[PDB]
Amino acid sequence: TAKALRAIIDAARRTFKFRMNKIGEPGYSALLDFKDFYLAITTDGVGTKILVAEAVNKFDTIGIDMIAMNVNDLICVGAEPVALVDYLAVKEPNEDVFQQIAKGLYEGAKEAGIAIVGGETAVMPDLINGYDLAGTAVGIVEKDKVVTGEKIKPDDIVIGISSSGIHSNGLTLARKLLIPKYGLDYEYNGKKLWEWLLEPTRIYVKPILKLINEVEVHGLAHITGGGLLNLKRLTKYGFELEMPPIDGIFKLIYENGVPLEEMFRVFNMGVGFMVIVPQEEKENALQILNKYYESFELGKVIKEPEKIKVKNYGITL
Amino acid sequence: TAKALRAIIDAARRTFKFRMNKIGEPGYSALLDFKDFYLAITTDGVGTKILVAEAVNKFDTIGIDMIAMNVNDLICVGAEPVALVDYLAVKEPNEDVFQQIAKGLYEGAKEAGIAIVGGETAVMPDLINGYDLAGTAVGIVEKDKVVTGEKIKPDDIVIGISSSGIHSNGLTLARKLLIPKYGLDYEYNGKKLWEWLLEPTRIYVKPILKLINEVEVHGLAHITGGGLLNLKRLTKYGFELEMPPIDGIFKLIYENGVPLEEMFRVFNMGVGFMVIVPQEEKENALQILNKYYESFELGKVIKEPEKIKVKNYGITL
Ligand SMILES: Nc1ncnc2c1ncn2[C@@H]1O[C@H](COP(=O)(O)O)[C@@H](O)[C@H]1O
Ligand SMILES: Nc1ncnc2c1ncn2[C@@H]1O[C@H](COP(=O)(O)O)[C@@H](O)[C@H]1O
Ligand SMILES: [Cl-]
Ligand SMILES: [Cl-]
Ligand SMILES: [Cl-]
Ligand SMILES: [Cl-]
Ligand SMILES: [Zn+2]
Ligand SMILES: [Zn+2]
Ligand SMILES: [Zn+2]
Ligand SMILES: [Zn+2]
Ligand SMILES: [Zn+2]
Ligand SMILES: [Zn+2]
Ligand SMILES: [Zn+2]
Ligand SMILES: [Zn+2]
Ligand SMILES: [Zn+2]
Ligand SMILES: [Zn+2]
Ligand SMILES: [Zn+2]
Ligand SMILES: [Zn+2]
Ligand SMILES: [Zn+2]
Ligand SMILES: [Zn+2]
Ligand SMILES: [Zn+2]
Ligand SMILES: [Zn+2]
Ligand SMILES: [Zn+2]
Ligand SMILES: [Zn+2]
Ligand SMILES: [Zn+2]
Ligand SMILES: [Zn+2]
Repeated sequence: TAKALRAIIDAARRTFKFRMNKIGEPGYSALLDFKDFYLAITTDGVGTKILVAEAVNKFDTIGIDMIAMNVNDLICVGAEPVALVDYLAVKEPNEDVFQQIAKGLYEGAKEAGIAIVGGETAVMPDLINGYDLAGTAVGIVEKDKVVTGEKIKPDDIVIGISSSGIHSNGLTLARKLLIPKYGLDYEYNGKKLWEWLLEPTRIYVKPILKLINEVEVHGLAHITGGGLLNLKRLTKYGFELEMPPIDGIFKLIYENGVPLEEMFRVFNMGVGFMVIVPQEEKENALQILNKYYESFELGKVIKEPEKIKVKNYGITL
Repeated sequence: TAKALRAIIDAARRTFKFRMNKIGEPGYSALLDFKDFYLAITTDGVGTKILVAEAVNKFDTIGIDMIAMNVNDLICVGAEPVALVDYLAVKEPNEDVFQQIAKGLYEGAKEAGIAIVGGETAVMPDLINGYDLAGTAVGIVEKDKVVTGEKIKPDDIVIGISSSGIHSNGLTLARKLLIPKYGLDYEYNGKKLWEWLLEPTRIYVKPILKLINEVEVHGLAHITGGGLLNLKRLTKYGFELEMPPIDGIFKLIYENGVPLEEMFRVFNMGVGFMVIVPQEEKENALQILNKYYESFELGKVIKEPEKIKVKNYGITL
């Protein structure tokens, strides 16, 4: 997958010269230079989570997943999400399924504060054997307000916001590991396996925008595919983290042979979003974020570069 | 398909209020209000043309189709295309196929003058049984420079630019009509059937941008899905057209039972793009456009509203 994909990436980077000294030149998401502001643009699909949706005929939350994966990446550079367009490829245009998908699309756009301004629907029964949903979102951020990670310095404090559902990359691993052994109808800690796998991810637009406007913010990380590795990419300095105790479906996955080291490189492990603020702003940040979702101190940026030290687990990434 | 799709469209329009009195409010493509300019955004996929690409193992032009369908819609409102992101869903990550797709993506971005700034690739063999390519493009247009069609008035002259390949909607009809009877290897007028069906559509960015900057332009129509109906949507006035003679694969399709009336509602019939200019600017416009592709006078806007009169065919749409 990686070898083949690099042909697309390498061709794309060669097109950057076509906007050199032109409006919208490119500089989580791509930033386009519109002189008065950066336009941030990102693309993402739900992945194989729509397979579980199809098995239980529940599509009213998969649109939240698609919007969340897009808008949570936009806000990482400090951009305010503005609009989204979706790509829906289907085997057959089922009226009830489309009505279900539309419900989650509306609810997701509401929480993200965005308009769904267009898209395309492709009925291709010889090309699609089920349902495929993806989307592109655009946001705006002032030039002197981009959150890059350069301001991150040792002694900065890392704050985590609790997560909801599972992302597509980790969901692929959970499906092969848990479904053949337990079945979708297996009840684990009050929730059936398909409910654990179908549960929509969380939209963090509203608390993060309020945080940026009220608190000095140095770093913003969407804990999606890659787990804690999304935190390494922000800064060259290292981290000293005390992750929350393993719980929920992550506990069942860990009990089924996935090592802790790989748990934190694939799953969110209870933290869907991370923010980095100066030491003094801890109480200010925690008070704001907790008005929306449960937020807690995770650790700090340390001088020892690169490595993340998960203290209560003894893990180094 | 239409009944189910309206659930998505109706939900999307209900999200417009989420940007009311906010930056990027929405107002061929959607126009977002960024106060200093409109951001135009559009989405489109190649459709079933990638099925022919898979049959002959030729993918080095399908990326041109995807870019063309996006950027040709952007320029219809007068927007300069700026960037594109693509969505690639595949059964298997074939290294040679990805390298082929990348070649057409580069060439298409070059002709369109855009950067490919991102995207997502989804290897989902249980969801995709082949290859699926789509994309979203963004452009910029000043507020007082949008080409809406309101300036179109009777006696304005319609100019056509010659087309290249077939669009996805008409390609679906051609596939079922011609492949079982003739086979992909059937040679028709110097080109095999798969070559007629796989031939990439034309990118019109460069001539249309030059036209807008040098000539007074009242209307711009991308002749895609819908044929001449894309011209009706520009203005309430009617048209008096002399379309070019039927030729190429369109002639073979017409010989196989599709009536002329439906030919002009589905296929481009030799004109991929149309422009509407004041009567006086005919020679000015034709001289500019012909530096790029073959361009010719088609007719004029008339007082008798709505109806298009194809004079050399006796067709009314
Ligand atoms: N899946 C979708 N979500 C939102 N809008 C759509 C979708 N598919 C089509 N549209 C809109 O439908 C209109 C024309 O549909 P079509 O040209 O058939 O794709 C345009 O305004 C599109 O943006
Ligand atoms: N099909 C694609 N075309 C262009 N860029 C892509 C594509 N897929 C992934 N990328 C880029 O690859 C980087 C990360 O890949 P991933 O997070 O695995 O999607 C981002 O810069 C994406 O924009
Ligand atoms: Cl997400
Ligand atoms: Cl996850
Ligand atoms: Cl096109
Ligand atoms: Cl066509
Ligand atoms: Zn530059
Ligand atoms: Zn993804
Ligand atoms: Zn993402
Ligand atoms: Zn019905
Ligand atoms: Zn400022
Ligand atoms: Zn600071
Ligand atoms: Zn997430
Ligand atoms: Zn102080
Ligand atoms: Zn303070
Ligand atoms: Zn206090
Ligand atoms: Zn308004
Ligand atoms: Zn289409
Ligand atoms: Zn189009
Ligand atoms: Zn190889
Ligand atoms: Zn002006
Ligand atoms: Zn004028
Ligand atoms: Zn076209
Ligand atoms: Zn004059
Ligand atoms: Zn003149
Ligand atoms: Zn002359």
